[PDB]
Amino acid sequence: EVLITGLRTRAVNVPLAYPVHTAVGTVGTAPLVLIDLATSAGVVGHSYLFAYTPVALKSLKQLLDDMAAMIVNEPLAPVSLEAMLAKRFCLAGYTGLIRMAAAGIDMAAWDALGKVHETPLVKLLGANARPVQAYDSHSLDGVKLATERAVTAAELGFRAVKTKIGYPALDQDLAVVRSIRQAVGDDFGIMVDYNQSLDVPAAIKRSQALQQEGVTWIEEPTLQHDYEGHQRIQSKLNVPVQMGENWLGPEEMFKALSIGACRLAMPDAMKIGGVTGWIRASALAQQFGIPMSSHLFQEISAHLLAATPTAHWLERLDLAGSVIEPTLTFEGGNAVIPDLPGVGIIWREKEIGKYLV
Amino acid sequence: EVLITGLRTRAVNVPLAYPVHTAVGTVGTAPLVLIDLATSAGVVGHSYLFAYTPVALKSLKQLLDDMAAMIVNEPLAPVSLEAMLAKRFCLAGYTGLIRMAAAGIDMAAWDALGKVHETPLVKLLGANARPVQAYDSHSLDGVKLATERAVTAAELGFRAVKTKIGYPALDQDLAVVRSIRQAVGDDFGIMVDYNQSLDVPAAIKRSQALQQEGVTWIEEPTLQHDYEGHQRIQSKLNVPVQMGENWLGPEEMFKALSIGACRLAMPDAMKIGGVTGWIRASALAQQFGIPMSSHLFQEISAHLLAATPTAHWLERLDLAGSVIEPTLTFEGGNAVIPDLPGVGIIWREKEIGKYLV
Amino acid sequence: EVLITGLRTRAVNVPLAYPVHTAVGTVGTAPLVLIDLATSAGVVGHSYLFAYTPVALKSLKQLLDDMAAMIVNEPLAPVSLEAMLAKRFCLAGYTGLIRMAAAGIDMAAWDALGKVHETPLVKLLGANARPVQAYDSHSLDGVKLATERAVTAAELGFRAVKTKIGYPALDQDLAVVRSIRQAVGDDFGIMVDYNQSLDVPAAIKRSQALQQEGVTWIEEPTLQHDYEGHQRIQSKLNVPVQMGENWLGPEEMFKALSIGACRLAMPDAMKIGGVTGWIRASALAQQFGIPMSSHLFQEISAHLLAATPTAHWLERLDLAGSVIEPTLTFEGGNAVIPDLPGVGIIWREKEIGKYLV
Amino acid sequence: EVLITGLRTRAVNVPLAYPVHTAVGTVGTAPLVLIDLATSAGVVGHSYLFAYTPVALKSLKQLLDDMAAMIVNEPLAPVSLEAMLAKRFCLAGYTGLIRMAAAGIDMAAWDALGKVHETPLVKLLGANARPVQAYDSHSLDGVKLATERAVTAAELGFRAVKTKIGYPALDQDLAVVRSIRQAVGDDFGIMVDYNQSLDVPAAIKRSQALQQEGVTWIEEPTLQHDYEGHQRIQSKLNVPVQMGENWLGPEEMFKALSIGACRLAMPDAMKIGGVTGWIRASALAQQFGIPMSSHLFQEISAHLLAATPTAHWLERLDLAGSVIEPTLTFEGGNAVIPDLPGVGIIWREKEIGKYLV
Amino acid sequence: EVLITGLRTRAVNVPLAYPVHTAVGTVGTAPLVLIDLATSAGVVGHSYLFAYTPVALKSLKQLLDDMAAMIVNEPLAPVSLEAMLAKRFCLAGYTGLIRMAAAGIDMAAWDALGKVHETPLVKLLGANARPVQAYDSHSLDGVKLATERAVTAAELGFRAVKTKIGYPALDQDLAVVRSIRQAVGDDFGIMVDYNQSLDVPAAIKRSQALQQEGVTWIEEPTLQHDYEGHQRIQSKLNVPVQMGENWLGPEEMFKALSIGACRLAMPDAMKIGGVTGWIRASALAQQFGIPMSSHLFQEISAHLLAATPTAHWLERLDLAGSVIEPTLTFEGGNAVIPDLPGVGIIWREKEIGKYLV
Ligand SMILES: O=C([O-])C(O)C(=O)[O-]
Ligand SMILES: O=C([O-])C(O)C(=O)[O-]
Ligand SMILES: O=C([O-])C(O)C(=O)[O-]
Ligand SMILES: O=C([O-])C(O)C(=O)[O-]
Ligand SMILES: O=C([O-])C(O)C(=O)[O-]
Ligand SMILES: [Mg+2]
Ligand SMILES: [Mg+2]
Ligand SMILES: [Mg+2]
Ligand SMILES: [Mg+2]
Ligand SMILES: [Mg+2]
Repeated sequence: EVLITGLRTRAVNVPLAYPVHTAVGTVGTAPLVLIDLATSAGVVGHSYLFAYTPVALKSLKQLLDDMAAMIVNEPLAPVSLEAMLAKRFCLAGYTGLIRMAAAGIDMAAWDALGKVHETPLVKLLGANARPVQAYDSHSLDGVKLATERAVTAAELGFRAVKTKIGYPALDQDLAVVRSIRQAVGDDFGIMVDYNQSLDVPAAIKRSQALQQEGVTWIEEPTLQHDYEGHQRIQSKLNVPVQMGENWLGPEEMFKALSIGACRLAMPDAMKIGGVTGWIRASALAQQFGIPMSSHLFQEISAHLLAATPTAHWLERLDLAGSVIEPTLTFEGGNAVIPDLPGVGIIWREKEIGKYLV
Repeated sequence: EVLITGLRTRAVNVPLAYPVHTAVGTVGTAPLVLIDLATSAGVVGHSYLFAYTPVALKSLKQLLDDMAAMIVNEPLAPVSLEAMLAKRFCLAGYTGLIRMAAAGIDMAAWDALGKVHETPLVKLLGANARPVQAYDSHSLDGVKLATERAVTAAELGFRAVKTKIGYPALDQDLAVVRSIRQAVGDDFGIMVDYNQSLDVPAAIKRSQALQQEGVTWIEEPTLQHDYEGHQRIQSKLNVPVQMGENWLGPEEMFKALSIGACRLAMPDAMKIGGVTGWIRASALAQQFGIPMSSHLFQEISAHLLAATPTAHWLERLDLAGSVIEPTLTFEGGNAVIPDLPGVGIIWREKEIGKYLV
Repeated sequence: EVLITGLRTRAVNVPLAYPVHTAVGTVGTAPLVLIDLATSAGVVGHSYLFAYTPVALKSLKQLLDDMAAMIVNEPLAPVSLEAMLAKRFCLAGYTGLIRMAAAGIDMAAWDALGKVHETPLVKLLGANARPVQAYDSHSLDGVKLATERAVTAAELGFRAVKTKIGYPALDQDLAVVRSIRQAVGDDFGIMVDYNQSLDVPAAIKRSQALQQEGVTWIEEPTLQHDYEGHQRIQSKLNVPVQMGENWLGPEEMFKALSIGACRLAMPDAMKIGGVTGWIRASALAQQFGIPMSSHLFQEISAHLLAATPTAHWLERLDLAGSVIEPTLTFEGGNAVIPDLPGVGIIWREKEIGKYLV
Repeated sequence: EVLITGLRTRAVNVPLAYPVHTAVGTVGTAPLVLIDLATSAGVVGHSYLFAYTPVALKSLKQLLDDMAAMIVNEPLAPVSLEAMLAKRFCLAGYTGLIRMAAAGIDMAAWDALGKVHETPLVKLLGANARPVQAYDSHSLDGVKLATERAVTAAELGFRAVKTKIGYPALDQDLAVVRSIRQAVGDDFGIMVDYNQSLDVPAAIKRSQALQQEGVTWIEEPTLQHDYEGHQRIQSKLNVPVQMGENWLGPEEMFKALSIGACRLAMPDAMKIGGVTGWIRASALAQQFGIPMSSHLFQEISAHLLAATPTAHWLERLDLAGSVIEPTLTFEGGNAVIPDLPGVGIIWREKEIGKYLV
Repeated sequence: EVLITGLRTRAVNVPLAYPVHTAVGTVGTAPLVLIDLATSAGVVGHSYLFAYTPVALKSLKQLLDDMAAMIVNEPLAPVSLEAMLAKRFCLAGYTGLIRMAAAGIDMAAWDALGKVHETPLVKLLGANARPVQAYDSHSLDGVKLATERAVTAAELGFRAVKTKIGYPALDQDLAVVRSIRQAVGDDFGIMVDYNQSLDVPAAIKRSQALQQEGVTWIEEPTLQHDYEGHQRIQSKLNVPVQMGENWLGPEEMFKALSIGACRLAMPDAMKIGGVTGWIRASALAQQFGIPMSSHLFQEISAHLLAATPTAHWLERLDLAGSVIEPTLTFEGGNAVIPDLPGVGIIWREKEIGKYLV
């Protein structure tokens, strides 16, 4: 009985705090698609998608625009909407850009549903808000900048940071981790992210060296789809292998956990299938005994982690801060959900116009 | 913010329409614990528990009354409440009667949350109401009564019935199924339930003979906890093995599905862990590719199945109709969710007094 | 040395000979993206993509146009180009629409390389042209039309047809297959396609009944990504399960074959990763002992199957005949590769204008 | 339409730089069979076989001579030729000397096909030439000569060397590795090769000792056909076990990788089945996540590795330098493919006459 | 002490009684290498090899002649000689033609050792002579000839025959088996041989149809090296899959039995590694519970089967009768070992001259 009455998309290329350098390439600004889902109840649901590369940005906006035909005049019932989209895209492939688009709709539909009920999303999911520990996510920064960023994060109350590694030599990876460690002390988390950049033997060699140094987890050591390879790496380590940012739907998470690819998981709220997909992922992580963190999407992930039985860490990487009001706050390194209906995303309407593509 | 302010229980032994004879003993009236969860918002959540045998009825009410103090003044946040109860009962064993008591609290809490938002439970879960196909659940009735009840059900619009089997002779099981089939035709479901009454070899022999007759599924052929034995029985059959009414929590479901015990599942809304546990179960059934039906608890199961990705059948077995208003209806053999906030359970307050233990 | 100098795409919605009705919806005209790859040698490579639904058509063209800048000035070396694209799209997700776009580039690049060498693609791959047996692919046509089309195909020299099944009743599936079989005899192939429309238990029941009738294979009985479910269905059948049209890349094929999902494979030249991906797939099918057929893309698949060690059947389903010259012919039910350089695709330039979106 | 018009073989015993001592025996000169495949296009394909021991040299030449009857007047289509030979030798056993002969034909046929198209082989395979890192392959040289050969290699720009080990005592293996390491520094690869000389327990003991020293890989620790044994050794190591030089066809590689025998592979261009076999192997190594190096045959392996998705190292061991012009060069320790049609093998016709058998 | 003093080989192409037509080509006369092993005790060991195709005949003789120098002056100790040859050929590959050559040496060495001790080979192995049941091995003969030969064999006292199948149509396979069965009755063995001619799905379909007819075993349904495929075929059958004639060494047998490829085995005395290899094989067949028959080599196989714990059938297919005296006899369908020292092979010296290549 509340119906969707409109879908609007805006493509933007927005400025970050610091360019996200990785072992496989740099992201400087962020290409986002901002989504507004109008309803018969007046309220408007807000979400956004991350396109990764500007090469996919227009394509992703166009796909969503064409997908409006499937959702306008449908009831605002995200679980029912998701089943419908899965069926309509059965042939095309309910994965990749299509799935990402479907997840943007889901996230905006749950924001609207929270607004219909004048309640924060975390409460609509049946949970209480609580503070959620966050790590500050950095990049392939070199020794000097990595160490500076770590010090600043520790000063702000974060109890962990993540750096991106996969320099040409193992010794360069180790020099960065060692430098951070000396600056932040032993009682501090140092997560490291390979961004898929190693083959299995190289990953075993580098990871056993990092384990000796002392790191909190080793993220995506090899090609993301190679769950068997991740299992073989994890088999040679005490430190946990972390992955999951690239899982497209809970069905891909299921395949990975079924063969023991990793001891930690970190679904992406977009790629996993939005709120609907996230809650399903949550249930899998619980049964498989996997502590579950987030990947990007810090605004909605604060809510979702509060409803996740094995919640572990929130990834602080603020891609959309230039266009979303800072209603999510951090106190003592913990994310603090705002007391606002739905997700608590309010657009900075005058800023968005600066960045439209 | 909205808080639980009180808990009241009433233990009743209520009359059914027809004693539930099984191969392992018969349930002639139903022992129930009726639950009222008061809240700071003025609304009262309603749920009930089934104690199976009167021997466990007073014990279950006593347990719930002694749990009032742990939930009074807690937020009405069913997911957060479930986590607290799991932790409190870590030592005692969060299973059996304790888990059943937790599930009754969960179901009444979700009823109350629907009421707080003035919305049916199905919509609060993010799904649309839809009619759900139901089968009429009968008992170890003999050829004459079994065939009469089947015809009556078909007359009323049901497209399937379940009968309880496990007579002293296989020939008797087959005689009942044949006489039903003659009276209802080939385009009709006949589910059969062994209620754990056979050892593995006996189950293989009886089930392959039933399979030749044409039945829709074979339910609980052996001891419910023996997942490996259910796997061995399934390995010898084309017809699906059905089980799950006795899983205490989604963790037991996960263990059974992980070894291939069955090709169908039917969780019990109480034993699975209420709404919270059911939603977890539904995620598991989706990933493992298992069509998921309900067991008893028809009032809440109509809502839950509408939010279940692999929803299969609703079991119609009306245990509580003597004390709950008939707001759930059946049309054309489909359950129709009432348009009422929460679950739509309203007590028949003048009838309850008759049945107090 | 030979370089790509440009990329042009045209999005069309083209008329078929007969709408493709499936159990999960119907494809009434075909949305295609036509690709022209210009090179420094003067020759132009041609390929096309199938977008399945018009909803994805503009998005796919947009994506390819935004990929021009990454391939312009690169060498015309399809293997090296594929590696570059895999790396560039590591973060976004090298799957779904992105992977499909990469595959269209690959197919046009191999067409261009054949042209550079003035040699049919089959010979450039190191194989001899040979006729390849083809089946004529029909749709959810009903008893009358299905039987007519089967007779017509048999009259024309085809030795097999495929029909789409998954009618509301199993009896209807069986009625269609029986009426075909009566019209064509026992010495004729009848493949059947469920287009992912059944859950595992339903697929076991329907498939064992079809198996009694005599069918050649059962294609995509359940959700395409559910390899474990396809294994469970295959485990109950003598007839081969066929799948693979929905594998995105050889890595998905490898996962499916590694767990015994099917006893036949049919990769899609676009989803498998073009020629580059097809040749990989062919190596896998050889080792796993899986006879390998094609899915759509008949123009290029005739070349590719001639270089496939376990080549089985070519699927005749002419999606692009309204815009491509009929240089591929069929004689005695066998596809005959034209003696033209590259793939032998030549555009009907005056027809394309009619169908532009 | 280009046909094979002749096959010529020449058996030679040619001089090496240094005798190849192994733990299982010494190779001084090299017994080779030189193969010329004449064609209707005028061009002549060149390849060679390595016979390992002079005991097999005449046999291998005679077999090829008798195999001429199967290939003369056939089309120059290596993939089609390979399928034909596999069928004709189905009964005899398409392995061993037979398979080696078939691979010599394949390698010469692809050289001819490159020549027909006036293009280097790497380009005909769809890839770009790039430099490929090479290690210099030495022998069971003792401490003094091993150290001298390593120093000379490092001076020439090689970044790794391989020594052959399996001296009577483990301490002798370790003394050689230690001496090299001191001479070349920590940032240098030291590969070691056992040449099948240890049983599994001895291999676990010696390899864990070598791992402590620091080596790059441990090659063929036990009997080559014992894939289970290799798996058991690899299970006790962090350092990768390398094998594959003895795989006769991709089918043997498949069997080894299916059970986890090794974390690195190094097919032999002859034994694996030539170019055709190599490309199939390439596809397997990619899926199984195995970095893939070459074994001998440096001339063609430079081409092949440039088309191998998981390319790792080229083995520099110049068996045929006395009879093939040095068109393959090494710059900075990288092999540099010559810009010549086909493989770039040109016979030293006046030298061949010195070495004929 | 007793030493080998010389080796002589003669390559012959000998006439059979009836060309051996198979689904994969036909063997019209037999190419054999006849072996004479001279010793310091005055006695000469005799054996022969089968080269399958004349293409390999000269190569095999050449190889053996070039192996004379490695065995001359070695002790006549077949086990110690086999170990030496395995080590010498470690690099070349102790398989295929090389392994076959080693096996001919082994068989002639055991013949010589029987002669040294003046005792039949069976007694030297520690067993008693006994008659061994034999089947008469026929070819792809057609309904008329197949049925004639079956009757002739039954008339002579054989209790089973083998026919070669794999005609273009399954109906033809079935027509041949039915016409045999009609002519010989139900109390008679009909073995069928596919000679590797079918892919796995084709083999499942053909074999289940043959199984309905009643056959004794199904031999080599698919590619001989594909043990996993033979397992998949066996998994669908009640009738036993038979294989093993193509195992090169007991190590290949071990790999096949380890994965459940077959429920019967039939090693070839030459390919399995002669007497030495056969005795190893017999130990494996015993442990794995596999009834073990012979393949060709009837003269020596009668001795070997008498020492085989799970001895099943001797294959009567007399390849060498044109050049070996008929000292092996058949009575009542059983092979009778002659009372002669060693194997009982005596050359027809005046006939050999007729058949020299
Ligand atoms: O931050 C991450 O974990 C990831 O590497 C990303 O940047 O998308
Ligand atoms: O619980 C029951 O009464 C029975 O086992 C059922 O399935 O309905
Ligand atoms: O894609 C299709 O239209 C169908 O599934 C087929 O197999 O042809
Ligand atoms: O060099 C090698 O890797 C191998 O041992 C050989 O010499 O053939
Ligand atoms: O080798 C053969 O001729 C045949 O395969 C047999 O079993 O006899
Ligand atoms: Mg990451
Ligand atoms: Mg029951
Ligand atoms: Mg299909
Ligand atoms: Mg080596
Ligand atoms: Mg045979």
